[PDB]
Amino acid sequence: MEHVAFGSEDIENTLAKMDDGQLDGLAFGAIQLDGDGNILQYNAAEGDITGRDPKQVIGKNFFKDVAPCTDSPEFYGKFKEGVASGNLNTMFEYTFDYQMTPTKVKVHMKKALSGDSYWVFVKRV
Repeated sequence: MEHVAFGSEDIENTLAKMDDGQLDGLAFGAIQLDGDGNILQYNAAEGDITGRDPKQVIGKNFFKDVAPCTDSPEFYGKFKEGVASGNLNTMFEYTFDYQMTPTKVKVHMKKALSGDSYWVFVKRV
């Protein structure tokens, strides 16, 4: 698999080199979002946690379409304050419960080395 630890201080440098294929070798869920929350990349481990098919959710809006349970001040609110600011680095526990067995996760959101893109990293707790 691809050798990077969840929560590493330089994760955004490591992931800058990865295409879709390599992203699927990570030990944790990874989603790349634009500044509006649209999904640009979604890896296999994320699909394993949530049941979503990665190919199919690319292009959908994470907050409006895919993950309405995250449309709250505690998740989306943190994201949109990060985008507006141009900096984002926060880690918190959350429960994902939309059309799925409720599943408790650790979430890490971090601004990418790109441009106007943002990472959401997910693992089970």
